[PDB]
Amino acid sequence: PIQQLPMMKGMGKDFKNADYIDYLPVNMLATPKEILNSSGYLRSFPGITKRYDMNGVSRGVEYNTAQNAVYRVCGGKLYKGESEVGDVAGSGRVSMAHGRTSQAVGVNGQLVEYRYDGTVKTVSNWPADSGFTQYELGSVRDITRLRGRYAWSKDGTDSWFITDLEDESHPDRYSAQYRAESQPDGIIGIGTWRDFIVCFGSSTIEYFSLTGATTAGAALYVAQPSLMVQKGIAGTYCKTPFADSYAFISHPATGAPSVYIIGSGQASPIATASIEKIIRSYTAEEMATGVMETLRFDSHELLIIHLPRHVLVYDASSSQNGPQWCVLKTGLYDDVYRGVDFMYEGNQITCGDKSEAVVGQLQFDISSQYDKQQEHLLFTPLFKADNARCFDLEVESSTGVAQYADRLFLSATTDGINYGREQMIEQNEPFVYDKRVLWKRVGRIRRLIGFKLRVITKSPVTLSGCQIRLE
Amino acid sequence: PIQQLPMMKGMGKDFKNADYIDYLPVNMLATPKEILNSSGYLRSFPGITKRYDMNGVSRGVEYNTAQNAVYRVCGGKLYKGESEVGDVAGSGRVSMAHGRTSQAVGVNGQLVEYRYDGTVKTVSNWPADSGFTQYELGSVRDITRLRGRYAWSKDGTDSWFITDLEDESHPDRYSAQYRAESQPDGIIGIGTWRDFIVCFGSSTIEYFSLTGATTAGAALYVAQPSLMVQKGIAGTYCKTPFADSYAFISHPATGAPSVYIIGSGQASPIATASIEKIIRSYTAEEMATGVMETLRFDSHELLIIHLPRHVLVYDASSSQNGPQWCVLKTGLYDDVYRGVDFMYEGNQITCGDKSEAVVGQLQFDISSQYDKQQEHLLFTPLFKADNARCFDLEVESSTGVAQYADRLFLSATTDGINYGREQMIEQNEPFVYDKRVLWKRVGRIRRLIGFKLRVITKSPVTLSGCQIRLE
Amino acid sequence: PIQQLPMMKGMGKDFKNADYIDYLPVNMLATPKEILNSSGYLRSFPGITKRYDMNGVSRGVEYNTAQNAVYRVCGGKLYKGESEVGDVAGSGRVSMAHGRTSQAVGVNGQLVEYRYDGTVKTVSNWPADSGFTQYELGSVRDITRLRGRYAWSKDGTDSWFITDLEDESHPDRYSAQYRAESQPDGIIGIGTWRDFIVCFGSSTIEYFSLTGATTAGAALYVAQPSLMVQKGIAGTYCKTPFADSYAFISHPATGAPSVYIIGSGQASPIATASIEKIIRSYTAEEMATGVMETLRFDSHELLIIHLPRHVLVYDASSSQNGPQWCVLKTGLYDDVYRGVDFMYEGNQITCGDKSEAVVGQLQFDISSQYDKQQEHLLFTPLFKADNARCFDLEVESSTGVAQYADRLFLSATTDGINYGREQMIEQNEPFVYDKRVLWKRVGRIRRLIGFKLRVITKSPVTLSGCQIRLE
Amino acid sequence: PIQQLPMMKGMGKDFKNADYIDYLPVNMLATPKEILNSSGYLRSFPGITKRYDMNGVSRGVEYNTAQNAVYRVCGGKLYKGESEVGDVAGSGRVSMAHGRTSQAVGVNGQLVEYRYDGTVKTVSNWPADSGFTQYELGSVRDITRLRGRYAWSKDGTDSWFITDLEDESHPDRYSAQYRAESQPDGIIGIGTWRDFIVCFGSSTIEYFSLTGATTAGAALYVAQPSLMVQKGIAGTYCKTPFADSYAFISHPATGAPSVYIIGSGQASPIATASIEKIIRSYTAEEMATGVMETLRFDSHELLIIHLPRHVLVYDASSSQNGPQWCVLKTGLYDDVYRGVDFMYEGNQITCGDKSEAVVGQLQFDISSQYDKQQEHLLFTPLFKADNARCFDLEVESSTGVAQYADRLFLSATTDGINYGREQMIEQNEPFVYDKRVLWKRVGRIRRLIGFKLRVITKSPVTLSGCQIRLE
Repeated sequence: PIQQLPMMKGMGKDFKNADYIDYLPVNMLATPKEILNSSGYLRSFPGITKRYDMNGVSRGVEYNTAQNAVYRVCGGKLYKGESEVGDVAGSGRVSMAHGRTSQAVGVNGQLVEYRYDGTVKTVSNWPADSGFTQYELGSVRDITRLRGRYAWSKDGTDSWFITDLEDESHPDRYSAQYRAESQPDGIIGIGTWRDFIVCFGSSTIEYFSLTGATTAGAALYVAQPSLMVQKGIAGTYCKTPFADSYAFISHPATGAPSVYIIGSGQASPIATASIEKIIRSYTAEEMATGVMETLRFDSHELLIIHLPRHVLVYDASSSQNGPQWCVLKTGLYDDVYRGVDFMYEGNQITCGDKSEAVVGQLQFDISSQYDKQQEHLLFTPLFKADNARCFDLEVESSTGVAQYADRLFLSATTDGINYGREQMIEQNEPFVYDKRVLWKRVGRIRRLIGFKLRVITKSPVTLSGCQIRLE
Repeated sequence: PIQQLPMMKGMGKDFKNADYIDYLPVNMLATPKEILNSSGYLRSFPGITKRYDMNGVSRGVEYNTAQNAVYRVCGGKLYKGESEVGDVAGSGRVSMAHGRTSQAVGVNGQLVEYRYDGTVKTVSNWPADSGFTQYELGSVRDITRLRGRYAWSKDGTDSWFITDLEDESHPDRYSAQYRAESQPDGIIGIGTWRDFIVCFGSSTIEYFSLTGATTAGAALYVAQPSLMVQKGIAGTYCKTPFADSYAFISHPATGAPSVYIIGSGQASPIATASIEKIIRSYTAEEMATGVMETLRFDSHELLIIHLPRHVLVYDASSSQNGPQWCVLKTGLYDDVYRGVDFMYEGNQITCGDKSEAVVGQLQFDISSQYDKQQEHLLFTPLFKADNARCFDLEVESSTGVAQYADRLFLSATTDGINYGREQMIEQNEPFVYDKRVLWKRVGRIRRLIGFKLRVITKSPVTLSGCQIRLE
Repeated sequence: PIQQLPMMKGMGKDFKNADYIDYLPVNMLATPKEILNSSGYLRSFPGITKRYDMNGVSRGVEYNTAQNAVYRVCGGKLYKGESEVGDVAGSGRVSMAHGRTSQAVGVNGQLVEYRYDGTVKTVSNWPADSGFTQYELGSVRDITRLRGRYAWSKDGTDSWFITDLEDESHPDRYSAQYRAESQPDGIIGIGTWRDFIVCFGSSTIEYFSLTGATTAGAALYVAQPSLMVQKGIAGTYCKTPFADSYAFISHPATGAPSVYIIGSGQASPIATASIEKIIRSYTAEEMATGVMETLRFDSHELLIIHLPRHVLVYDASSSQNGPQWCVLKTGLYDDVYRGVDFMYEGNQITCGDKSEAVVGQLQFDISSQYDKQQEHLLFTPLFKADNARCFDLEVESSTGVAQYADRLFLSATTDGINYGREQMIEQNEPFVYDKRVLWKRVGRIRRLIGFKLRVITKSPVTLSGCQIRLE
Repeated sequence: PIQQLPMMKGMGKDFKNADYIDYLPVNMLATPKEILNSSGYLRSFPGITKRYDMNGVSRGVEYNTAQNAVYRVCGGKLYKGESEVGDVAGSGRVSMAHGRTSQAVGVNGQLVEYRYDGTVKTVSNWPADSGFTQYELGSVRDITRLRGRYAWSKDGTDSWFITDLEDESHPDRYSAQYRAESQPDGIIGIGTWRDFIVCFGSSTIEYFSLTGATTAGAALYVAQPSLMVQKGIAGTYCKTPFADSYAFISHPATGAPSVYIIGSGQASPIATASIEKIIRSYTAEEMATGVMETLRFDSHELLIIHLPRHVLVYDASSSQNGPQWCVLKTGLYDDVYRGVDFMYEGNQITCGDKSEAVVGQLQFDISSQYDKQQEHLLFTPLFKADNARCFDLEVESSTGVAQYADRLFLSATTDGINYGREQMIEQNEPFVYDKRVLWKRVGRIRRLIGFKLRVITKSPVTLSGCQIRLE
């Protein structure tokens, strides 16, 4: 009796409250693909190699379509590709946008626009000598671009302003200010969906479209409430354009936070119970500091969430059985993944660094992050096999590329929390394309059994078809 | 052969009229998840531990997003989070709402607005010195906030008034009064769905939307009869926003009451026959005093209904086989649950109280309510097993987190009403994570059998995979 | 135990990064059709036979529906059918359009019209002697014709222009210039979908429809934000009208490139993981030069993509079990397919070339390309058949038509990368319609096996129903 | 083992290029009906009996609904029923339409209207004396009727004209000219769908609807952009209203030709690979002259296509397993079918002729065509049954009506191209209604086998339930 044991998502116990949680694979992505008796394998997340040296840590990224180039806010500078372009003050995540003639950064309550010629302007109210209207331009929270205009949200005042058409450095001459107003308050995030300006408050999401009215003083944008979503975002960067709408993290004004994808007037959950427990473990502070990103490679459509202790990745392409949430980490003791600000340009994916003044290029035939080996985990769900002796635990591993004959630590838990001794069995060998990763004699299963299957490598780990002989 | 006994929802006979009623789990919530040969388990409701001491029993709660904090009315005082920020009259349940400028409370037929600057105002007619209209303001029943306007309902006269845009303490200058008028009577409750003011009468629910009219005296709301729901609500607090619309308890004006949810112009019942009987056991009084509310955590989307003698919790996330109701109680003798007015703030769910001037914070590690142990029940449906001779009653109980090796009273019934002897079996023990809760020799089924499985603990109870060996 | 081995798509490993990839048939198209316990066969791509001598390598092709002919810009000359009708500058791929009065070619930023009466004009601004507007006509990127207007995109400036209705040599008198305006940049290509002008930038695709305005100065086209797709195309020639919309290769401005088909406001991916890896192997240069075409014959709806080192054909009529991709090549050492710019005229399909000044006509009873024998490759997915001996490896081939008894090399791999001994079996014989191609004794699968099944011929190859006896 | 062999569609090989092709039944229609263990039978196409003697071969047919009679243009005269009502000069197929006052024929580039009072008029420009508009009424290609107006096209110009409402012999006084205009060219055919004038060009099909405008000079018809099909037609007679939309043969401008049905802005292919190969067997000419028509009898929904060498019938009522194409022919040696221009009147279906100056009436109780015996084929798909030793080939035939005991040539192929020895089994008998057509001993299958089952009679042939015994 040969039984296949899935490894795309484990199952275990929480020793702090005795609940049943899922074990998420670490540094691995599930690729659904019929290889041999498997219908899907697991691939190690690609490794990072140093590419450029920047001024400091990474603070923002954006693919400027106008110049067809990637802009990075790394430290106290601003970069077009490799070359520095300007100086940016501040010490954290800064919003980014770009238009026909400039690249704008929202930072320090300011909208600072670096023009391609070399001059740096700042958004300010029109000079008083003009007869043009004046507004209380407070602190800039989030900026975005639509139809040749910069749209930015005032810090916690439910109001957003659009810049002038023929002067991006000043608001519109006559009508520039708009209110969401279908709510008590909140303007935490701003973005552009398709042709609507989307304003994510707390417990509300609003859509604004152009009126087309040309008379002076008339409002150009009109709120569309037929698209109103009754849920807000946790922080300014807890929003992202994922598939055809926005994936966001919900705000505690509407119950426990979760991860959602905007539909058509409604938001649908993406998080699982374990993911929601992970999110609830954070406070509203350090919940508001979370970041969200996307990648697209090898038909992998990944959405990443960075939180001060966990980097979670949700693969939209491998969730036919339910959401497939994996974890990313650096080192061997659950540190936070250093990669952040992933942008694909040319034919390479590049990322910033959370701790060092470098920029890496996410190479594929390795698994080490900046020449440092990493740790991969693959947990098997618990199952009841009372009084069953087990033998011949096999895993089909794609071998051949390795700088060393890397081993694997196999161990088995009998309660879901506590694991037994780790046996070392080789799973890769340099230029050996047939390896047969196998353990002959596993023990007897008293009540429960689950397997850990840990790997430490500098090389890619491809694993599929974990099978067991239960007799 | 082995047979798996469901525990989420049992069967029994009601001896008042010899009917077939349902037995609902007490203090247990059904969490649907494939653990091992189970596809779902049952977990104790999180315990309540003391957080704050207040002036009296809770009377109303809201999440002021303008001040991003939980506002609570305990006793005669008003609290913004923890600190007292006002005083409230009366002793019954009060309505709550909030806006940019103030936090409004509906109490004693008045709309009392506590402004954030420290001034307490009350909604009243404009002074006769104005050139503005005088409306016949009656007693305020329910209030809501929308688009920077407080909308309140006159007492039992079908009429509802909206406040003025720039003076919130007075009705609108020219058009502040509106009527349902597709009805003989009823303004029992008022709410805001998406941007529609929703007026719940008895035997009707009406939707009003902003007209956009600008001329003086023109109506600022128009009824949308395409969305009318032909069913009312029993009391003023017999409705809450559940999924994307409201869930309410229907009025005796449209047949026997039960729990409904607005669809799109229609209502779909949620209560099963047993919940319907429980509701029918109350008069129109003690039903108009019911208080509904919502809660959400770990994907659990609970709708909680407090009546004078019951607390019924409907889990929408685990209703794949039909509506899943459970009973919440305090003590060992079906005394009504003490927690009330749950709101999620920061990263914790805080709840008021019904009998003492305390506020608790819903700890998940424990199951005791203010250091008091609680009785948990789990009934198994009756089945016909003539001459079966059962053996090996097993339950997979998640153990490990406990303060004492708490036991479990297992008992069996043969007619569905009276239960036999209770045997104590250790269902848990501190710091052991492999227990095998099991009773070897169950009796012989003559005609019918059912099981009770009662637990009294200060620690969480997690039960799954109930099975028997029927031979 | 007779087992059937699918041929339409094999499986192997990429030894560079040790990841599982698909193996696609070389010069073989899968036709789904019930034949003999198979339901589908594999037929070689039609051969190319000399038709015409042209000026040089082909640069563009179109079907003049006005003249009911085929216009081919080969080398520096322009040919209507076989006879030269004009002279063309430049050396790269040129845009082509045609109308009731002329045939326009976009080349070197110019819109040169060759009219049917023997006159050559160039699109240019109106003479200043008139009062008609002078636009900033820059460099023409890509051109099209719709509703009696030549519309062309200005290179690198997000703007496009339409010619006048009464003189195709000049832009419109008053309203000739339009802008996408929903994007910081990108005007990579233009086209006509049904009656909309489609503008493909990077990260956006916009649709314009005629307003019907009559007065001067009013815009004659308005955008359609309802039909806009949030995805750009990589290159100017990376789009082709496939089924009822355009299939295109996306832009690095939206992540990794891949092949899409437009639906209604969204693009449905068509490439698989192996195709995406193949595309990513190129850079933005050598990606912006990929040329896409559409063929149609014998219920085959092919989409052909020419890249510097890959000619990938997607068969939309045989993609029931997932996308069906194959590869076309010339020679025996993975050189690129030489045919390009396929067009159906009369009852024959003609093709240009990439290396010689020739034009061929795609005969159906040969597989040779210009009297040169070609290499045809099939593949079988790896399967795990431990300790199993293979016998009677039989393949069904429709023989009879050949000028030689062509042989077939059969070989097997045990790891997916390195293939072993190649045995030659006579797979065809002239004027013999019953051959029974099979290999009696195959070896013993220790762990894995996969078969190569390579054919070199100057005659058509048909194969289906590969089966083994596994015992 | 008794195996049932389908007969409605065989399989074989094409010895020209060794490709698998369908074998379509000849002179046989597949009627889906549960007879007995068969669920469908095959009935010979009804024979033609002489009805009338006319001037020459038929050049047109129509059902004048105003006159309630069939108008046939045969030879050099126009016939109403069996009577002569005018002269038409020409040789090719003519277009026909009719109205309250006339029967119009498009012939020799002229719209000749034969009025029911006996006067022959011709559509031409208004006499110059009146102030009405003068148009460039060139040659006439396709004509039709709508709302009492004759609509015809101009040869190879994209323009088409409607006649005046009151004087049909002249175009409309003020607005009579319109253009398809959404295409470089193509006005190949005209027709009327429901209230829309349909213009089928090459590469586009356009729909025009009445505006109802009243002021002089205002356009009466406006294009409908939502109903446009991006597919052309090959010839002017390669279209016909089939069920509720148009059936047509595509043009070379949009790929290889195939048979399509108009949906809603899209065309759904109806031809198979074999039919498409047959279609490209012809040139652009010899396909421009194909004539499509429709037949409706016995719940049979036939779409008939006449070409120089084929007559293909697609039955839409018997296409539950894909398209059901069959072939009609005259004589015994693939001579093309002689019947043409079918029209049902009274209780009889009447057809003209392709070679003779006669008209027949499709008698159902015979299969002879003008008292000439006809040949019916019924091929069976190839199947592999290596070493089968088949016996007991039984065909269920409905006998009884015949003038002679017509026999049956049964033969078997072993390679799909070449058929072997033919045996004569007596298939019918006069007034014997219970026959059991059966052949006891059939051979031993080496690799492949298929059957021919050819019949030559003058009486109807009904064959169903072909079964064999394999052992």
